[PDB]
Amino acid sequence: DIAIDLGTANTLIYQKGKGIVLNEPSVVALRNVGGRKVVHAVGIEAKQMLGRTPGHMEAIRPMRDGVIADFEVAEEMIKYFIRKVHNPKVIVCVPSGATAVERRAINDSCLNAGARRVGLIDEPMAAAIGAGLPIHEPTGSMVVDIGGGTTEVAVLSLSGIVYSRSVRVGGDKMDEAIISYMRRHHNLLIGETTAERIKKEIGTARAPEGLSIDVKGRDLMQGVPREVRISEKQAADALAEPVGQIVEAVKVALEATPPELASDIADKGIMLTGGGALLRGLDAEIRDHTGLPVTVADDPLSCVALGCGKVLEH
Ligand SMILES: Nc1ncnc2c1ncn2[C@@H]1O[C@H](COP(=O)(O)OP(=O)(O)NP(=O)(O)O)[C@@H](O)[C@H]1O
Ligand SMILES: [Mg+2]
Repeated sequence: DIAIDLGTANTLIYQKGKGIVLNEPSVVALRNVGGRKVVHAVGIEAKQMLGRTPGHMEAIRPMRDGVIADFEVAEEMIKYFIRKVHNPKVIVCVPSGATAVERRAINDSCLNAGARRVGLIDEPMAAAIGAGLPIHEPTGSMVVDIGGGTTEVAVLSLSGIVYSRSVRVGGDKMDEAIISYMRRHHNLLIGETTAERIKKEIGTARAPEGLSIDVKGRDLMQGVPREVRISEKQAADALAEPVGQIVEAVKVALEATPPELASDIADKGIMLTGGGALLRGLDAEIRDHTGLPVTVADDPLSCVALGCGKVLEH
């Protein structure tokens, strides 16, 4: 009786008639204890451990690039979360491009985690539903859902997918571009938590030098902590490659769209969902390159889960 948005960054569970009852980082901490590995923390508590664990301890993200990588740890993650909210029927989101291998792994791990039955829903369909798009109508709707692992672009109509594609670019690749930028341009080593803070605070899809923030890491030359100031322009330059990928995926989708649906999209524009939809200026950038209106869904982190939930209610 539940819907699971199983994401690289965040897992949400919608329960029938209750709405979203769990919203937690997709993180599992394991603790070494006599050669054996026990689950130590899952969720919010484990996320705060990333880049900060002592020797006996490991913080893991078992979902990468939109799909299950480490199946044993993902199963423990799903079990933990399903237990926390309580045999149910489950529907789970999956990237539209997920291969047959990747889909069977979600299915098996949910079955292994407790599910009686499992249905898979394509992420951009869920995202569109949850962002309030009229996906059941004979009209073209286009959604772009930018997560931590993948960016999903789709055109939907009549309760189905007209076009869809998953590209392996999103928030994680953005963080990695920022880490690489700090190393190459400032000879400073920063971690994933600092990179994500940069991205959220001054990260943007188009150069303005603009605002700035101070971050800390390890100075590579001196081997001591050092504080560096980074500007919106530098963050813009670091993010230019992944942002350009997302934009090209949108253009590719538009070229594949049947002309009457293209006509519909010209009116309605494009809807952005997912945590990556909050990247400053991403809406304007897509607008510039396509000619179309671009709207950011309200609370885009939760569109997929609300979409899966509405399916549960019908
Ligand atoms: N304000 C922000 N600006 C830029 N990026 C953001 C912002 N807020 C969150 N993010 C990113 O959004 C991502 C999380 O979004 P989310 O939609 O939950 O992805 P997901 O479902 O967990 N991953 P996926 O499996 O690829 O769909 C992370 O990479 C965040 O860093
Ligand atoms: Mg997602």
